Amino acid sequence: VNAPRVRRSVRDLQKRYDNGEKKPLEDLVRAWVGIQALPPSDPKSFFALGGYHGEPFQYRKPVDALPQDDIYPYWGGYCNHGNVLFPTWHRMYVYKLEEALQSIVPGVSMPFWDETDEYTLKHGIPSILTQEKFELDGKQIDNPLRSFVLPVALSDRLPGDGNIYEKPKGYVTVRYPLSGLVGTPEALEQTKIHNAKFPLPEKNTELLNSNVRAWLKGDSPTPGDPDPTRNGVYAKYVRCLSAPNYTVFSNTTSASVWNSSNPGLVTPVESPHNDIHLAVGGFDYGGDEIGQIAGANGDMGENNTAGMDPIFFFHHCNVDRMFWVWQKQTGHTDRLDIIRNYPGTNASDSQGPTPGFAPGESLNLTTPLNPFKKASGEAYTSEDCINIERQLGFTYGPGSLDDATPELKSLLAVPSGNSTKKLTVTGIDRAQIQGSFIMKAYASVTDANGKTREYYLGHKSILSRWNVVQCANCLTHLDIVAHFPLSAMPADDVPKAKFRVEFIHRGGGVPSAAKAAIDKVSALQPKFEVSDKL
Amino acid sequence: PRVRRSVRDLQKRYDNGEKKPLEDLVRAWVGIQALPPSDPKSFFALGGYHGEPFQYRKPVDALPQDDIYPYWGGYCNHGNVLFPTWHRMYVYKLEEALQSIVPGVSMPFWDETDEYTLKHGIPSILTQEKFELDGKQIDNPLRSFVLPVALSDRLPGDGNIYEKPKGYVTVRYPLSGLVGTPEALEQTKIHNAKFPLPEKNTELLNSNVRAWLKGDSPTPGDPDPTRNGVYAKYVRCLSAPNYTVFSNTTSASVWNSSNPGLVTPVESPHNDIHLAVGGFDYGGDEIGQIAGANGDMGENNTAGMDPIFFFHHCNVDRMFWVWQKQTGHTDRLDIIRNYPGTNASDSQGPTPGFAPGESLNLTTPLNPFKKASGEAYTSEDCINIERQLGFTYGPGSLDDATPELKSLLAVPSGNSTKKLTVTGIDRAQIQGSFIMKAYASVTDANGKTREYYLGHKSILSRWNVVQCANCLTHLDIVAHFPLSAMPADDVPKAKFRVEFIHRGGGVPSAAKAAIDKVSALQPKFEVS
Ligand SMILES: [Cu+2]
Ligand SMILES: [Cu+2]
Ligand SMILES: [Cu+2]
Ligand SMILES: [Cu+2]
Ligand SMILES: [O]
Ligand SMILES: [O]
Repeated sequence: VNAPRVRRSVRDLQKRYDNGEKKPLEDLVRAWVGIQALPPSDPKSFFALGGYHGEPFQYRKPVDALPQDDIYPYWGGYCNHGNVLFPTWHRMYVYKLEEALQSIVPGVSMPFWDETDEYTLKHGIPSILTQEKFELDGKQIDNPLRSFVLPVALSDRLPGDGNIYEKPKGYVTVRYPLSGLVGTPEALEQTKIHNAKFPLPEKNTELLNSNVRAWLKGDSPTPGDPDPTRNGVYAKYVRCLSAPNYTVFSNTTSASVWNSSNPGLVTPVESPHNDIHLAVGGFDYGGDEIGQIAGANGDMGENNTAGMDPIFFFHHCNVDRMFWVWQKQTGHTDRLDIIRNYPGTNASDSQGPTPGFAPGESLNLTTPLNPFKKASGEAYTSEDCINIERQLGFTYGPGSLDDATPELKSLLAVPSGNSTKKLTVTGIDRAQIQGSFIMKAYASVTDANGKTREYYLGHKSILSRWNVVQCANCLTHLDIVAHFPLSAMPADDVPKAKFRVEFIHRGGGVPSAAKAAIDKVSALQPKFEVSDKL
Repeated sequence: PRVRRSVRDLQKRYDNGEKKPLEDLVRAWVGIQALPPSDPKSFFALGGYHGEPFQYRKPVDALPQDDIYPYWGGYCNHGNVLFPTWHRMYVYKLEEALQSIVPGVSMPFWDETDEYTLKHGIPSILTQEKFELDGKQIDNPLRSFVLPVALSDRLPGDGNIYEKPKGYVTVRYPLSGLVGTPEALEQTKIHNAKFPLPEKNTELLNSNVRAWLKGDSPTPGDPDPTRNGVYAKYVRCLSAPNYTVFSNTTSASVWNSSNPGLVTPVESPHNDIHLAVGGFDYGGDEIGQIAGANGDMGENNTAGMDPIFFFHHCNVDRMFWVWQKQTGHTDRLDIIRNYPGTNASDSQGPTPGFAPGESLNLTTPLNPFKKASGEAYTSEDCINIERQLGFTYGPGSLDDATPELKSLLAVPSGNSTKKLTVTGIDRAQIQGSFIMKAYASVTDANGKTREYYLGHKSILSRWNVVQCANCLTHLDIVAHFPLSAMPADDVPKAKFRVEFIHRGGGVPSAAKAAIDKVSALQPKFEVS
């Protein structure tokens, strides 16, 4: 009805400030200072809001206690992942934090970190999100956006017990290349050793910016034009805008099954999203190695405490913008549909049921997006946030990838004579894993002379969670199934290829769980299968 | 019939030229500490049997606060009639491992009540840093033990106060060894920085051990054990009327609520020594409520990992043998059926393989100890140590009842023969061992006031890791104290009080709540 508020690019707000129009950036900072200073029992404090995502958890004590053959994974946070509520839940999450910012500074808008604009590709994260200080009211302050100090502890307050979920009062959030897993003596010990290697704030920010550029590129970042390859996060965000329906656009579970039953490759918005979390939250895009431990256990790297890092919301505002662009480019600004009973539409899927959900329960456009409530006191659903302009009163200003162009079509195109086929990787066995991990796929072909060529087929980011489990035997058993284009390779070379996957993982984040990560990830033989041509 | 001797005796003999006894003892201890953790004669396995590493009952651990009950994941029996005979077997079984290394070797006893200990504390051979074996300097294996593997539940993502890393060294008063959470380790680091010198620490410990034995601050001349010290309590225990109440604190407590006078079970002074070596200052209630020196011996969790546990328990067995001799129970023991102390639910709760409500008797198996035939040992197998186990106790303190020992426990002419019962401390939460000290003040109409110390009670207990806020063990505290220190006409004027020394929840985040509860307690006082 009324003209939408305009969510704008954070980079654009910083440029306006750089040139003397400071009010916009100052309002945003002032709002963030205000929500960070509200008491933690207030539903609009940053601590409460960040706490909605993951920890502090609610538990299912009778489930935690089940034996190995009976137990099933569940999520003690409210956030929806690996399921069709991913986009809409996070839409409301961002909106709800924005309602909180507005309680400090009326009519302020939550901007977006435009992750795929020219600035980010060439320089990484805008410095307003990383810098130490800000000038507000002619006083220097700590930048509330670089990190957040916990006002109370994340703790289950169980007598005698400490675990890797737990984080003390005064804990400050960290990003790559630092670690902040501290709830057991060994985690804390490993964190202190790891962080001793990275003592200089300015160098740390350079490393982070450079990691973000490499992830976006899909290779080590070149000076000049940025040149995104077809494997990077840039390409993956472009791909997601072509996902053919909301179900497979929405989440990794739906997309995986779609990719096993349809020709070609769809990419859910959740995928490139996952990448940004891992880059910012402690995974080096890295390279060609057999395997690697990501010891930077940053808050953004797992779902447990990512919501306590302010950058979570700048990122997720960009993910919401991509969701809105997909709605516009595909005709879904006013309606969504979900394939009934498709993988991704069950509470049991992926992370498992959120508080108050039961195993087997169906997720649909009617499902409560807990804990978000309308003025009525009634639970928001997906049906309430399809159209951000008509139902929520805001829109997205201009930014990268608004428009389907020819330049973008071709970046996704199979070069002529290169393979149109896809690789399916299944090491369906084990999956007894602690924290997030990356799968990187390679093909090597040895010609007649004995000269080996390596083809990099791409990455897959599994954004997961830290786990505390009551039996030494069963953590949470999972199908490894991953698809990769073979478009990096000449079509006729596919039959001569020897495939491998490099896992990059947390390896427990500890020294008592790094002897079943060198020798149990190395005693896992993936199966590889190659489809028909298109 | 092999003889077990005073270790002070073996040490005198060493300093006078005769070294093979002490050298054989040390060699055997080096031997069993060097065996691998998976060998059931390794010291790690043997110390493991007592307490941690635990076997759990996960369905019980998940019970709600109204349904949960305490149980013990170690094999040791405590607060029940198998306390004396289970520990008898336990020491015997560690002697067998020592014999694995050095055939025919005998496990001595720390004679806690000899003249040396009253005046100088622990024999230095148990505290010395170093020892001469085969004209080489080795680390003294009796001083402490280094864990060859972690005490760990090996639960991914979890760490609790039960857990101690590989390379952990055992510690005594005045040091703390609770390290399984970041909080406990940090407090341990801060507490231990207050006690940085090993020589001073050894002095502090010897002085606390003397003060416990005496029952007041140690005097520099002759020892002068009061009626309230651990000396007196060991003496009182040799008069226990029957095995049932000799054997454990649950039986003796109900006996003392139901009969005139006071009995002392051998488990009681035994608890005293644990807390003395394991972190409690006898004088601690002049300073504060919290005993921060969380040493292995001070709780049942890891006490068995500290070598001195076996020298002490060798003396506890001695006292049980002596009680047997002096009361003619060398060959037969009796259990009052269904008396408190005869149930697996009593005190620490059931050991592995026992069920709530299950009876305990002389046929009950003393797990995990098994004969050459693979059959489980029972209390029937170990009543006469000479006849069935093949060893005796050499001479040492207290083995004869005498006029001097009778006049120590006896009420000064004109003093009260009555007794004080302290209760009204219903449903307290247990985290670690604690001590009660009772006092009386009397004020005349003219306004003069005298102060009386009535004595102490040591509750040897455990660390507890729970799955809910209010899911700790609950305990009714009941404690009985003699009134012998008071003149009889002051008793009706008296105002009684108790002081507690406790662990404060084990960690700083649990301390203020613990202190508030204890300070709030309004105990009831009852005079017989
Ligand atoms: Cu999320
Ligand atoms: Cu996210
Ligand atoms: Cu014991
Ligand atoms: Cu003991
Ligand atoms: O997320
Ligand atoms: O004990």
